[PDB]
Amino acid sequence: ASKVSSRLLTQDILFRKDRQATISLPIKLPVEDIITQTCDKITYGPLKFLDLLEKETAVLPLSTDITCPACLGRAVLVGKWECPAHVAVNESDLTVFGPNKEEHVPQFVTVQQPSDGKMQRLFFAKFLGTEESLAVLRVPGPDGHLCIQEALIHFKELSGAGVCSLWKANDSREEGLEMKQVDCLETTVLENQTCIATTLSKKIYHRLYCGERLMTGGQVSTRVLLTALGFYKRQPYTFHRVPKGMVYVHLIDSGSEDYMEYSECEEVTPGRYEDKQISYTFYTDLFQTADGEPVLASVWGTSGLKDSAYESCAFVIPTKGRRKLVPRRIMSKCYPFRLTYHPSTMTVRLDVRVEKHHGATDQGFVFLKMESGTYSEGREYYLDRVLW
Ligand SMILES: *[C@@H]1O[C@H](CO)[C@@H](O[C@@H]2O[C@H](CO)[C@@H](O)[C@H](O)[C@H]2NC(C)=O)[C@H](O)[C@H]1NC(C)=O
Repeated sequence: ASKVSSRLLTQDILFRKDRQATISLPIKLPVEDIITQTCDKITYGPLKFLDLLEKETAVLPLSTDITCPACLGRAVLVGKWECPAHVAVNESDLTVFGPNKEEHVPQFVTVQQPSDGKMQRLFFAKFLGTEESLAVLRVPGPDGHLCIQEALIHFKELSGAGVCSLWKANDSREEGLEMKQVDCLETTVLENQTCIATTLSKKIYHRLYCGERLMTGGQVSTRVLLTALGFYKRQPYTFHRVPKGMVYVHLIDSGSEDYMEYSECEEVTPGRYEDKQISYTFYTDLFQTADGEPVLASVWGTSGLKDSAYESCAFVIPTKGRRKLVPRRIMSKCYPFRLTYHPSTMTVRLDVRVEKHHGATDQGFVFLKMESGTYSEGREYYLDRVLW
């Protein structure tokens, strides 16, 4: 425990007053108020730039953590702009891009920070993409990076959960995000293709289960992004859907990880069937780690069959105060899932609503993650019923 780096990414689970609150565009609130009102969880990290294709470049994940890789979500990037006196960079020198949004000068606003009353210059952009998507910031010169004090990413998951990240220049967590240019190994697909490896390291004790068999665990969650930056090759006299300006493409890992190292899971996870639903229970000490702070529960599933029909819900579970240990649903209704906790026995119960048929052509999948600031538990469930 003592030997783990103290300079990695960390996260807080938050307890917002109004779980129906949303970000309004154009931005009219300071960053901290946006977080207060619309974030259910926040990850802290360092804002870093590399000199790439002749500008200072930052590459940020829309979500640092794995919950639902294929699920679509909406992200809002909000950055603080304040150039030192000696640096001569215009707001128009900053561009950003991300999924669903071409390279562009972001929209700028001025807001008043009610805390200290000070004025603040912010820029923002809205993206639509999966969890694995990226936001890329570009600014020129050697001093351009000094104008961006911090960047907030608010990722609204399919569940409605607000999963946020705050990247500050000179954040203490300097080992939490590392970026380095690497040689491109596969055949080029972009003009002026430039490959970057981004290693995300978070100090959090994570465990992954299938039912109640432990698949993997550790003190540090590590994720490596391999990203190609460059420009789409545009054929003469041809309309292309791909936008102009700089883009990115995801690259595959060098060593294929298309195997299951942990093959000891049952093909159908043990549970209690009631024909109307399957119920799973397990013991956890998670709520004893919470440090008086909430636990965030994210659950999603897919019946298989469908190419990309995902069901997702999220719950905030405070561990002190009114109705403590009672899950608060983040969106209005969660039809597929019910989550309940029995403090006396320290037992969670997950109910999965399912349809009638049961004995053929079924490959349902459910993932439940429950996390505090310092612990996370993921649990995979393999169904032989079709999910509602
Ligand atoms: C690689 O270097 C530069 C990249 O800056 C390429 O020139 C253009 O750069 C501007 C931005 O400064 C981009 O808007 C253009 O997209 C770049 N040109 C093209 C065709 O993409 C330069 O052309 C590239 N050099 C080589 C040999 O390909």
